Amino acid sequence: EEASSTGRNFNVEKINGEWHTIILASDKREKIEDNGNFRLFLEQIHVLEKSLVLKFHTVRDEECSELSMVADKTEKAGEYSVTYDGFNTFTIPKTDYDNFLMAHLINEKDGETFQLMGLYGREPDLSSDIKERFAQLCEEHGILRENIIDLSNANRC
Ligand SMILES: OCCCCCCCCO
Repeated sequence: EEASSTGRNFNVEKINGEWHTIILASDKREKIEDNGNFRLFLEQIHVLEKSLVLKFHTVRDEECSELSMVADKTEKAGEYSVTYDGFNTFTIPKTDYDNFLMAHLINEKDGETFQLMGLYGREPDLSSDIKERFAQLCEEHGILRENIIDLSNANRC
């Protein structure tokens, strides 16, 4: 079965655990390019009662750095917020819990905004079919494929 965090049948506990960043996308491409603050490699999601603890690592000069963040539930069901290089809110428009999770995030910094979409997998990669479904979801949000970066060959330390 598949679900959206904003949907009636969402079971947040089912997204707990191991995850890997497979693809990142953004309408401000520089944010997820090599030196971007949003080129974040997810490692795990710890589901708590009113929040999600997100464990990531960033890479620089081929060196990994750990980063942890706490995302709080907002008043919108299925939406979480987190302070990181500005103010962020995000939802999970589609996940099947066992293979993939697709997130859509809005960042606001210095009076500006941009969209970020991420495709995470339980394993370090996903099938080409799931990657295509992600490209379609990015398209629905006005993000061109040229702004979608597959990081499956660079998500391990
Ligand atoms: O690409 C790093 C910016 C935050 C994305 C995290 C969203 C994952 C939702 O579990």
